[PDB]
Amino acid sequence: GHMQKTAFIWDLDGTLMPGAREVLAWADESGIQQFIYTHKGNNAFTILKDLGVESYFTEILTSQSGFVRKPSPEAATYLLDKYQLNSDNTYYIGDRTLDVEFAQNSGIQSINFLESTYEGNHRIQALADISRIFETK
Repeated sequence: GHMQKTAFIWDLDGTLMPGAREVLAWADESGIQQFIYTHKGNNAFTILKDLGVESYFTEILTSQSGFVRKPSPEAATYLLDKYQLNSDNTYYIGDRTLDVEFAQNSGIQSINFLESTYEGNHRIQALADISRIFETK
């Protein structure tokens, strides 16, 4: 509960997703702004519609976006000014070391299943640890 201006970011590469509709629903009512970025095309929107979860993400960037390759802080600096968000209160949801290289560059946080030696990266073991993070100081 409560939840300040906080933002969430997903991908469409493996991270409809048996276990995610929990966290999606929690985050949605919590007034977090979810987003996506992936290399996948304008079909991302259509797949999201198909699966019934399109509205669970404020904006879904795609190959259309044209933004730089990882590390690409460009794409997060967009996401901030889109709705006046805070990098330090945006929590990406990754699986990789690379999912923390760009995080550092942007000055944004990550919630990733492995440590990557960064003061903004939270280790986890399942998607349901996301809700715990905001529930234990």
